[PDB]
Amino acid sequence: LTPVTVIGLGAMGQALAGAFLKAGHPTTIWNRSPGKGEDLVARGATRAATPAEAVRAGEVVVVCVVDYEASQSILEPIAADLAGRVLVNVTSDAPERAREAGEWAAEHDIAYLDGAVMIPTVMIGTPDALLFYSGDKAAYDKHEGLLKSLGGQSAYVGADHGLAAVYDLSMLDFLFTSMSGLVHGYALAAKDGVPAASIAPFLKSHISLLSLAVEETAKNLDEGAYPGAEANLAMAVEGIEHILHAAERRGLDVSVLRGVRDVAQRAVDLGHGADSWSATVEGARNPA
Amino acid sequence: TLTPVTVIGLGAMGQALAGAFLKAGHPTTIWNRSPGKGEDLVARGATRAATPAEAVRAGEVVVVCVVDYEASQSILEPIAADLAGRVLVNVTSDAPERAREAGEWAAEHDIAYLDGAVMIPTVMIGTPDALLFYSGDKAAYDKHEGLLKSLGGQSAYVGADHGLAAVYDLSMLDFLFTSMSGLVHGYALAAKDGVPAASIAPFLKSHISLLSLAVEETAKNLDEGAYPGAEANLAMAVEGIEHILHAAERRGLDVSVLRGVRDVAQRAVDLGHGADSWSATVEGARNPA
Ligand SMILES: NC(=O)c1ccc[n+]([C@@H]2O[C@H](COP(=O)([O-])OP(=O)(O)OC[C@H]3O[C@@H](n4cnc5c(N)ncnc54)[C@H](OP(=O)(O)O)[C@@H]3O)[C@@H](O)[C@H]2O)c1
Ligand SMILES: NC(=O)c1ccc[n+]([C@@H]2O[C@H](COP(=O)([O-])OP(=O)(O)OC[C@H]3O[C@@H](n4cnc5c(N)ncnc54)[C@H](OP(=O)(O)O)[C@@H]3O)[C@@H](O)[C@H]2O)c1
Repeated sequence: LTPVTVIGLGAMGQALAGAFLKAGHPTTIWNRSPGKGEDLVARGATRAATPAEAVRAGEVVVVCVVDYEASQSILEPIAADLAGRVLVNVTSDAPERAREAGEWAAEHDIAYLDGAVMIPTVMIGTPDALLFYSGDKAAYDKHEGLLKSLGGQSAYVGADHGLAAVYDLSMLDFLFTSMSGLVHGYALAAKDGVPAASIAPFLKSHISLLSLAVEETAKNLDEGAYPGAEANLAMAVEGIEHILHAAERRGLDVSVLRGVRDVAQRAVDLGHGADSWSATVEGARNPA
Repeated sequence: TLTPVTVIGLGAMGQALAGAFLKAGHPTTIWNRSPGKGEDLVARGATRAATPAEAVRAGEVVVVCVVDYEASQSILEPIAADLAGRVLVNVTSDAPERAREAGEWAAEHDIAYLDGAVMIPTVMIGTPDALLFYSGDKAAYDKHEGLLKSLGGQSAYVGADHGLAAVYDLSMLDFLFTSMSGLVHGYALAAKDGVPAASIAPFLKSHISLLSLAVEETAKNLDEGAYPGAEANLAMAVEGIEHILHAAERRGLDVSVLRGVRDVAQRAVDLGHGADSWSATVEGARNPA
C-alpha cells in the first residue's frame, strides 16, 4: 500500500487526500497556512511539519495549489528530498509552466507527471472522475492503481510534460465560458421577471444540442470546413446582436456577448457569412 | 380537410417548418422575398405563392420565420387587410420589445397573434427533440395546437404577454451562443499546441455532464441568492481563467470573450464574493463598473 503525500490543503487538495485515505493508502499532508483539514487527520492522515518532511513520507508526492509560482516556490528548495520519488503536480496552469517544471524536474532526477483535475471535489474518488496526466509513462504505469483512487477516468495523454495542461486549459476554456453564459442568460431572464427555475428545464434541450455540437465542431475545425446551409453565421450574428442589445438596455455587463459577437463578425468580414458557426474559429485565429 | 397553413420565409428554418407541415399532410403555401428557394418543397406538394398577400390568403394560420422583426414587419404591415381573421405566428428570434410592438400592431388590426421561437436546429424540426416557445393568444394556440405540434414534441405556450416567449428565447440563446464560442475557442487553444479537436472531443462529455447539473444548481443559487463556495471558490476560478487567457493570448488568439468572463468574475470578487461559488458572478453581471 504505497505511501503518498499531498501538498496543498485547499478544497481540491483535501479531496485528493481524502480519496487516498479512503483507498487505504498511508497519507501525509502539508499546507502553507496552518489549521486546515482537521477531518483528514481524524481519518488517519499524518500532518507534516515541513515540506521536506512531507515529501520524505511519500513514494508519490501529489501537489495541488493555485498556480505554478506557488508550486515551484514549495518544491524548488526541497529538490534533493524529491530524488527517488514520483512528483505529480495537478495544479491547473499553462503548458509553458508545466514544461518549465518538467525541465526543472529532469535537471534534478525527479520522475515527473504533470496532470490536471477536470471535475469538482465531490467527484474525486469515484469511477467517473476525469484526471489528465502527461510525462513519465513508466511512473504512471507503476502507480496507476494509486492514481486511480482519485478517479476511474485517469487519462495519460503523452510524454511531453505540457500535454495534460493543453487538454486541461482547452476544456476549461469551454467550461468557464459556458458557465459565464449560463449565469448571464439567467440574469437576462430575471430582468424580465422570469425565475431561473422556469428556464432550467428547457435548457436540457441545449445541453443535448451541445453534445452534438462537440462532435460536429471538432470535425469542422480539424477539416477546415464550415458547412452553413442549415444555419449560417450572418444569421447567427444578427441573433447575438439582439441578445447583446437587450442585455445592454437592461443594465447588464455585456463584455462577453460583445466578444462573442465581435469574433463572429470578424469571421464574417473574412468571408464566412454563409458558413456555419464553426467558421468563427477564423475570427478567433485572425483578429483585427 | 386539414388546416391550410402558410410559411413566410424560406431560409433554412422556414424550409424546415414548411417541410414538417407537409409531412403532416397540411396544405402548405410558401413565399420568400428572393426567388429560387425551397423548390424541393414544391416537389413535395407545397404551393408557391407569387406575393405575400396571395400567400397569406391561402392559409388559416400564417407562420413567419425571417431574420429579424424589421424584416417580418416590412412584409406583414402592407398586407394587414389580408391577415385579418387569420392566426399569425411569428417565430423569428428577436428582442421582447419587438415582439410586444408586433403584438400590439396585430391586436390593433384584429389579427390573432402568437409570438414564438424555435430553440433547436432544423434537423430536429418535426421530431420529439423539437422545442418551440409561444406566447400571446391562448385561444388561438389551443385551437391550432395540433397544427403547431406537427413541428415538434415540445411545443410550450408560456403565457399571455406577447414578449414572454422572446424572453425565454434570448435567455437560452445567451447561454447557447456563449457556450458555442467557448467550444470553438477551446478547440482553437488545443490546436495551437498540435492537439486535434478529435483528441479533445471524447473528454468533453465530462464537462457536458457537469453543465447538465450546473443548469439546475445555478438556477437555484440565483433564485435564492445563495452562492456556496466552500468546495470551489471564485478567487480560485479567477486565477484559472487568467491562465487560460494568458495561454491563449500568447498563442495569438483573440481573447475578448475570456477577458469578459474574467472581468465579470473579478467584479464579483471586488463586491465581496471571493469565497463564494461561480454563481456569485451574477452580482458582477448585474453591477458592472
Ligand atoms: N472544484 C475545485 O475546487 C477544483 C476542480 C478542478 C481543479 N481544481 C484545481 O485545483 C487547484 C487547487 O484549487 P482549490 O480549489 O484547492 O483552491 P483553494 O481551495 O483556493 O486552495 C488554494 C491552495 O493553494 C495554496 N496556495 C496559494 N498560493 C500559495 C503560495 N504562494 N504558496 C503556497 N501555497 C499556496 C493554498 O494554500 P493556503 O491555504 O496557505 O493559502 C491552498 O492550499 C487549482 O489549480 C484548481 O484549478 C479545483
Ligand atoms: N437555422 C437554425 O438552426 C435556426 C434555429 C433556431 C432558430 N432560428 C431562427 O429562425 C430565424 C430564421 O433563420 P434562418 O436560419 O432561416 O435564416 P436564413 O437561412 O439566413 O434565412 C433568412 C430569411 O429571412 C429573409 N429575410 C431577410 N431579410 C429580409 C427582408 N428585409 N425582407 C424579407 N425577408 C427577409 C430571407 O429572405 P431572402 O432569401 O429573400 O434573403 C430568408 O427567408 C432566425 O430568427 C433564427 O434565429 C434558426
